[PDB]
Amino acid sequence: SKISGQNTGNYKTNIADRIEQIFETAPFVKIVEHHTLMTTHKMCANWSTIPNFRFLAGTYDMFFSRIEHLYSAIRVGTVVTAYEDCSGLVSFTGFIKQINLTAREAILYFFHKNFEEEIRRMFEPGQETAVPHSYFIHFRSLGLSGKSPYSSNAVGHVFNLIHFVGCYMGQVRSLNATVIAACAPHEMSVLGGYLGEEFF
RNA sequence: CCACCAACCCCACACACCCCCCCACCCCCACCCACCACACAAAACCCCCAAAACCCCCCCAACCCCCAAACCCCACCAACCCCACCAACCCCACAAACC
Repeated sequence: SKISGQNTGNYKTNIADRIEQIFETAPFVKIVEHHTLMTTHKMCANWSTIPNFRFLAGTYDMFFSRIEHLYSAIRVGTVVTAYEDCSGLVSFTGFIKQINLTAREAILYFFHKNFEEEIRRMFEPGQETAVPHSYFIHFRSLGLSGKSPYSSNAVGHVFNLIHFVGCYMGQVRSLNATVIAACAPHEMSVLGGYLGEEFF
């Protein structure tokens, strides 16, 4: 339900067939034959909106991350809950690692007024970003979340700069990320051009 | 592959004349959350038992050379334009003609 969107399809069926293979092979037993998962998804396409269902996937995902189990492969369904709605923050950490700079050093290269509100929003203290296993990685799936201040849209200026730099460096992930249109993409693309020129 | 007289735009009722228009309108934009057609982990050469590695090898050998006599896919003779009936020739001509 989460991966529902335009032009997917063959990708969604491939994920479904892979999911069926995991669960029809040991330690799992074949109970649904083939293509049943796709037909139930067609009737359960928006089931991701339902809060308790999302809450339960987040719960299972947290347990399987810390504790190895025989049926830990159930996590294939729940992997998406991890760091949900925090693409802005995750994009920032990867940008740091790809560029080979420290978080601080990178923000020095962010030469624009718009970034300030966003940098303050995403680095707000009190959130266990550094802790390896914490409620933070699944906070969006579980309660106490609201709208995530780490979503690509909330940190749009920074997100666009990161990925314009990535496109300059040819990273396929950035080429396929969806640009935040509201957050001044043209100016960001220019700054991204200079930064990418420096780092490529 | 000119020609019926005559007329000689495959012009022309009037009104007309964007294959414009009801209004509000006017991204084939927009629920939210989102936003790599990323992702279980472990891990990632569609690498790997060893012993090995010319899709090399019995030997004799090694022109898909050889009976011999031979060797133009030459030769009876007469010949030798895939010339020739003569009359002779524009696949010219009744006359009147000849977009």
